[PDB]
Amino acid sequence: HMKLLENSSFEAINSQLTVEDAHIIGRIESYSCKPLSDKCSRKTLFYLIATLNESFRPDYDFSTARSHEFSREPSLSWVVNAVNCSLFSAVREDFKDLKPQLWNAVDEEICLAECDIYSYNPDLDSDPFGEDGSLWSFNYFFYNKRLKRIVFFSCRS
Repeated sequence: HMKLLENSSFEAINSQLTVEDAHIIGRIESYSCKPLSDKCSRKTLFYLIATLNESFRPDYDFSTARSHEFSREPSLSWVVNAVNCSLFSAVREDFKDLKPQLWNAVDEEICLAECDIYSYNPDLDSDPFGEDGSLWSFNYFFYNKRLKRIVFFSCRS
């Protein structure tokens, strides 16, 4: 399935994605994909679900997630804009220095111009995170099929 990869830059970014009413805003993680049988006709969906399961163990399971809870993102620019607006809102002036650090680290790990990008958007009746009063949330997957590698970026505030 998915194997967590070490990345010191991501560790540093994760340290800064905090407000420690102290709490963690989000987290960025890198995973290697393990080969699937060719008899699997929907390998991308399989990996997205496996990535959610690995990242959110033992809190939440996504094995019953529906295809329509996932989308392919047509535009890298749109995702960058969406993330930047959200994080600026949560981290404020401290995002100024974190912004380039974050995107540089992600690009070096996954090669953004080469990635297929996806999002997970839970159905309201199937939302594991519950009623946590957040104003926004995102769960993005940057999947480099050549590298067989996925960066998972999940935040809310």
